[PDB]
Amino acid sequence: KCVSYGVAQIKAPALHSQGYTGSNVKVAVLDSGIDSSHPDLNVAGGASFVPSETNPFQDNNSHGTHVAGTVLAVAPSASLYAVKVLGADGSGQYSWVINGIEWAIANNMDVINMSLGGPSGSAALKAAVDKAVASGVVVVAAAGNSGTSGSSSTVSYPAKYPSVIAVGAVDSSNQRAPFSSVGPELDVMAPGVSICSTLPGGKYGAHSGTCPASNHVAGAAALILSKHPNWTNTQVRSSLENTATKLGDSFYYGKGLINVEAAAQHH
Ligand SMILES: [Cl-]
Ligand code: NA
Ligand code: NA
Repeated sequence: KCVSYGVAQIKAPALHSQGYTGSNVKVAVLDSGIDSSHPDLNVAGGASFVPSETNPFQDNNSHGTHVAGTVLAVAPSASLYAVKVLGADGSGQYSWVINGIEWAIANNMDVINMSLGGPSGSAALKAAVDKAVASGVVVVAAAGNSGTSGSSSTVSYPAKYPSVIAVGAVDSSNQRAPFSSVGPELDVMAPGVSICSTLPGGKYGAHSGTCPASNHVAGAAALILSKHPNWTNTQVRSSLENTATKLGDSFYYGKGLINVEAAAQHH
């Protein structure tokens, strides 16, 4: 298949070898669904809020299935939930996403991954992610793939909301990917170039984006909570941000590349 490096790059193998693989951590993938038929994917539960696509365990896009593979690669023992808020074409309404956030809160998810976003949000979308973080959920989002706009932030919503961890993409050499959105909202980087993960119908394929980068961070959160089940979302986020491997300027790199090994020992 594609060969990939991302799991090693964030130093997840260190935690796996100590017995920390994300067991009893609930991770909600708010995406195009998850193909649970994939032999490498073990999905704990699901809900679809896409009214024309009723099966959250069928992914007609393939984006949600790629997210799942990357999260389970980082946190093999995580309980993954398929929250379908995006259709086949990869687009959804903000009300579908809000319904998936509400579902994640109600069902005691530890982590939300939103591998999505647009250039504008809404009060109702901000209320939803703010409410999830108030409830103690770790919320992670792709920073966006809008490159640079001189002085302007190009970070998408929901990542642009202070409550949400905003993740940009680096390559295997820790260089910012030219597509990775920029701005003071940027928190951390993770592997986002040619990420090999699961695709529907038992396949594998590489994808580049801030979405695969956010998937590494959602996984890292689950590893941390499988060592520190007592930690608040506040402590989880602070551990990832404060032990990041410093790279370039924060506008481009935030705090740098997540190091889940370091994060799992933060004091
Ligand atoms: Cl369907
Ligand atoms: Na399966
Ligand atoms: Na944010």
